[PDB]
Amino acid sequence: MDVMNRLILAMDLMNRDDALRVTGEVREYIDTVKIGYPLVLSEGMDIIAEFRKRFGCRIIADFKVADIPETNEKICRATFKAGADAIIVHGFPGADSVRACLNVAEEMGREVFLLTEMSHPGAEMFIQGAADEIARMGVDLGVKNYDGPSTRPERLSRLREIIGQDSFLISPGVGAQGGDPGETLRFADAIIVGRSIYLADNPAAAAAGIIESIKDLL
Amino acid sequence: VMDVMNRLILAMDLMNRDDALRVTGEVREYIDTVKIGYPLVLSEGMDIIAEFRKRFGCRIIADFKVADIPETNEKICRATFKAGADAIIVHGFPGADSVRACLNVAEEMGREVFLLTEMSHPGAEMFIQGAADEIARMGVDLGVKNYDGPSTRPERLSRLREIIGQDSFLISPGVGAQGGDPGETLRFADAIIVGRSIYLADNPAAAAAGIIESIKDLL
Ligand SMILES: O=c1cc(O)n([C@@H]2O[C@H](COP(=O)(O)O)[C@@H](O)[C@H]2O)c(=O)[nH]1
Ligand SMILES: O=c1cc(O)n([C@@H]2O[C@H](COP(=O)(O)O)[C@@H](O)[C@H]2O)c(=O)[nH]1
Repeated sequence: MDVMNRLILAMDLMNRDDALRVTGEVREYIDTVKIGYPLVLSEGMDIIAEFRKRFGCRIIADFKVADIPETNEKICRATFKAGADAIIVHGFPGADSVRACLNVAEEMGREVFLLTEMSHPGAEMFIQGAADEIARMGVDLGVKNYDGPSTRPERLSRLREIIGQDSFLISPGVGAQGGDPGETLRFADAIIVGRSIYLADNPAAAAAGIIESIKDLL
Repeated sequence: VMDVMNRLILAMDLMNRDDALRVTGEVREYIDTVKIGYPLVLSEGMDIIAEFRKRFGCRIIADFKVADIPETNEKICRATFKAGADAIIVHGFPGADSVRACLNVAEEMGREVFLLTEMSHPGAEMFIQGAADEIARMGVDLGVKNYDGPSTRPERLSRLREIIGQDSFLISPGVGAQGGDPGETLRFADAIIVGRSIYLADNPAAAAAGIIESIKDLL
């Protein structure tokens, strides 16, 4: 997956007008947008096609899929029908739940990203202790795309170690949550940035600035 | 606690508005509480909640298995309650701050949170099972009053009931299609959740009536 400027926009505004305007303002800097439930539950799944029509960006559906296999399959089908290129799935519910998502993705020509450790403080309670095992489970299942935390670079490095250099790794928690763009890109293929861009006075200048700070990383 | 008619909640996971409305309408005399999840919402929009309230006046539990960071959890809960959901189902495994975020929105908006502590499928044994007692205890410490736990593992469901106490409200899926028994589950749960056994039946009303007949002495 070739992500322009190694930068994925987390578009978590909850108003169609604002989301479209802000994404338009930063379009020259990105070609990959992560759309999650804040926007989808506010404006509907049709917003995905709207983004493809307006921006011709790739779309990652950040739906944190975390149900039983039967329901996961249905969620993946609905999501890919809406035009998402990829979907983010939790590993904590186990291998069968992940495999259900991999099956649908294969059937519809899409990608699954496995979320192995999360970036927020609460992740330390239960997820962190399972995270290495979840990553190994991903490897066992043939997962090639992973998602891990900018806010703990040593944990992100470990994730990279487990999955190897051939796997693709994206990482949220940059900016607002305290993660550093350049340090994160030591390990991740691409950084995910939400509030630092979409809540900025000037989103375009915010994106431009981030990219300036990592310019020697590409 | 919510007064669930016949201790039976419909898991409406059909993905077509026409079929979902037909089936729900057919069992309305037996069930006043409907669990709507992402299969239906991602297919038909959040306005499906509005349509169910307009058509049936049923209580709506939004089964969104909320499992994000606190800031995103807050946004999801706000959007969900804005749409008319009475309650939302939240994962505990992302930790206390993520759960608290949902509780805070529910409190502000006058709605309810159900904490999912453990799951019914085989994969739940890998990571969730080992954390479940602590996730449940965390819920109690946070003041969670409503819980969601698996019918397919009676011993686990019993332990969850112990942890949360008799005053807490507990709903339980995995009845029917996944092998859980209605009566046995209601030893511990306040209400059972049933999806496929009802919504894939040739006569969903007869399927619901049959389940209720089997637990008649427990009503
Ligand atoms: O561990 C994780 C996994 C996520 O998907 N996310 C998501 O990544 C984005 C982070 O956005 P922000 O840059 O505003 O903090 C949000 O959409 C959040 O839901 C995260 O923050 N931490
Ligand atoms: O542990 C759990 C938690 C759930 O929410 N569920 C949900 O409960 C319902 C079970 O439906 P069914 O009766 O068709 O097996 C589905 O909506 C599923 O997503 C579950 O099966 N197991």
